[PDB]
Amino acid sequence: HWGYGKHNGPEHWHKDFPIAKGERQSPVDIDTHTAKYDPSLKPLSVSYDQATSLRILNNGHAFNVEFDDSQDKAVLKGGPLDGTYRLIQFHFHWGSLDGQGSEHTVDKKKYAAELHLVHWNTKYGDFGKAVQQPDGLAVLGIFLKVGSAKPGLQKVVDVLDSIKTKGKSADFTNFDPRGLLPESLDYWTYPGSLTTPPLLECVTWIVLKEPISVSSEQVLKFRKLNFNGEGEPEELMVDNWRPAQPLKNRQIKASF
Ligand SMILES: NS(=O)(=O)c1ccc(C(=O)N2CCC(c3ccccc3)CC2)cc1
Ligand SMILES: [Zn+2]
Repeated sequence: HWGYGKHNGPEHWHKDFPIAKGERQSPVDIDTHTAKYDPSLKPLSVSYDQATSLRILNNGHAFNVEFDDSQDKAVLKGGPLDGTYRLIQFHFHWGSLDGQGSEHTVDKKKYAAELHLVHWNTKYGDFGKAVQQPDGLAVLGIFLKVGSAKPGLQKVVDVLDSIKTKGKSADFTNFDPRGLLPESLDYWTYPGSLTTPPLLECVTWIVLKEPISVSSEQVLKFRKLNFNGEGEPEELMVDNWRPAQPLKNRQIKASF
């Protein structure tokens, strides 16, 4: 199946998932000078005070911190969105080196990693039905640069030992996602897709202008994870990012 290796990586995905060459694929390069300020964009509304994390999972491509999305406990609204989107999970994409790792790029600049807080439009009933809709998902992207440590991320870093290989999971309750946010909520927004197969074009991307900083130690831990399952040859989980795709007939809007 698909992955990020030289033989099953992004350049191969189109064979099993032809939408890979679609009209609204993600990620994309964010040309800051070409993005247009849209004064009609409402302020983003992040309501995570009632968030309920349940567990963390190594799925073989990245690791997901899942939340209870059976109720409106942690929602995203406002901004370019119409309606209420529930947070279902967040994960990251990172590189083998600090100079790479993010999926989106800013004026071609690559960050060491990128956080994706995934939400689905409640009007669609569940995540599965939502990914089948043009406005089914809202993914909040947050760039990570290496510098000072991000205190709110350490709980995540310290649990990675428990889910080193594909398929492992561990309880991860009472984790507060608000600790992963930058001070500013200024953002860029554009219509796109999931950045991994099936690459469905069901995402409204909201990428924050301000990156958060994490320490070299924190990111190093990410790089000790495995793509493989226990008892299989060790393949470090690194560079699990898709490169920038053609913007085509789309325009990136800025909230600032
Ligand atoms: N990187 S990202 O764009 O943020 C992103 C976000 C979420 C997922 C994700 O969970 N998968 C697995 C489940 C699959 C699916 C679920 C239900 C019905 C059909 C398909 C969609 C993709 C992948 C990439
Ligand atoms: Zn992602």
